[PDB]
Amino acid sequence: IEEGKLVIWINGDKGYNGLAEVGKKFEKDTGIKVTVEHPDKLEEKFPQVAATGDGPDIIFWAHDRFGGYAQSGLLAEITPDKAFQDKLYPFTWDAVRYNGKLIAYPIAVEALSLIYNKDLLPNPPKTWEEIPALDKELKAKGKSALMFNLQEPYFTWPLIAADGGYAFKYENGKYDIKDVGVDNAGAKAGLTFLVDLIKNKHMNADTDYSIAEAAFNKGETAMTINGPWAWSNIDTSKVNYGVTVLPTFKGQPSKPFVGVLSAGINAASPNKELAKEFLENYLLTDEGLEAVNKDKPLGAVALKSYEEELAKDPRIAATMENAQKGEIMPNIPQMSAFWYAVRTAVINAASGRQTVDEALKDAQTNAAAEFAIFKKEQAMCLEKIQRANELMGFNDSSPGCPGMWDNITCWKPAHVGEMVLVSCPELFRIFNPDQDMGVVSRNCTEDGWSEPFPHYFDACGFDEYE
Ligand SMILES: OC[C@H]1O[C@H](O[C@H]2[C@H](O)[C@@H](O)[C@@H](O)O[C@@H]2CO)[C@H](O)[C@@H](O)[C@@H]1O
Repeated sequence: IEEGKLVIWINGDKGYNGLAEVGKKFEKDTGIKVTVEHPDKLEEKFPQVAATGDGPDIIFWAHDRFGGYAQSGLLAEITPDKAFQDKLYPFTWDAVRYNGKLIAYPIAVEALSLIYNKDLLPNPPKTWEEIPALDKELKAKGKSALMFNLQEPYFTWPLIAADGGYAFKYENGKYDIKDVGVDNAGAKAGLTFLVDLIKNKHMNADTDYSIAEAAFNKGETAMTINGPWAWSNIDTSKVNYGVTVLPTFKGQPSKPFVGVLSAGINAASPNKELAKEFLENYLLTDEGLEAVNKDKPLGAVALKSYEEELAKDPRIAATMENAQKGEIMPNIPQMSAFWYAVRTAVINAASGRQTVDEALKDAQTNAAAEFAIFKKEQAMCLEKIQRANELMGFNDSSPGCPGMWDNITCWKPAHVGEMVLVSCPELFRIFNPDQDMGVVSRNCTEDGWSEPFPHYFDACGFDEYE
């Protein structure tokens, strides 16, 4: 944003108040102010606003998004000295290395665990297969066995990958974009098992993060699946909780993705030197990380000295046990297509819009082949919005709802009270050869843009011509 000031974005689930405390120490010593914000959907927001030169100076996200940011050139190469590099674990530096260059500072290693209420379930299940019978028993006490976020595929991935699902195949040191493991026997069985839990009313398809959290933290469900950041709210709730290895599926460990929370510096920030100093000399210290960790736990931190200090925490131990059974996320630019593909597949199979076999058949192609469409359409969208904003100027107009790219298609700026129609985008043709007949709308209201009507898959994904 502005010279002589640091703006930082970080997810609203993380220790942002803790990070702001490090910010306050920074400005006390340097005179240079630090504002920490937690925009919704910042990982997508970032490439849009950072592409126009207006991001934060620093963005925090798991490392999987950073190769895409790097490729788009939205990230400054970082310059830590040999002394500093030695203070963090090699494995965490690898997570932020892209085409041979370091593109962010690693902060902490995250993996999902099984979090369970010890009073409801003193001996938690070792197997996913045991869960339906546990739920039946608990429901007779007005309690349920398990609730977790079903809207974000990050949370369902451990079960999909358990019996052999994978994202991109890694062989001979590189990811093969064409070899996507979301549609093999293991992945199918995993997603089928999830869909059966919903069918049998052990879970509801619409369950999201805040719903699952609220249910666990009020003592209503015996288990959830969540990361280290969630432990602080559970502490506040006084639930007697344990954090443990995820259940097995078909005898195999669940295989969560491992993320390294990382901090990248905007390539357009004028304050790259200030950004460096904050990250290297304030945040990545025992004291900086303690401040953040005490707000919302980070997991296993990248800084060796502090990771050693924390290592006996049994909840971190469980985290590390689940991470060892899991796999590091790729950081390749195509991970954005992978996550689109699998989120679509899980939401569709869970809601009955597609069968599991069709959902996954399509996701395998979409993970491999959709990124180029996304990139083309995103770039065309930014151009259309620029043109539209210019014409609003020429017409003495102002946008009721701003022009935006929503990862699927382009919405021109609109007046309050105006509906906008767009053609179904080419993206949906894999589902529907007649997607070119489809139309999707949004309404520009006093409360901003409405959600798409119909929902995108309903509008665009079912072949409407037999
Ligand atoms: O569900 C897809 C989503 O998964 C990961 O995001 C995680 C993030 O890594 C965690 O730190 C925590 O914030 O929860 C997120 C899931 O809601 C990937 O990092 C992300 O790029 C992907 O879209």
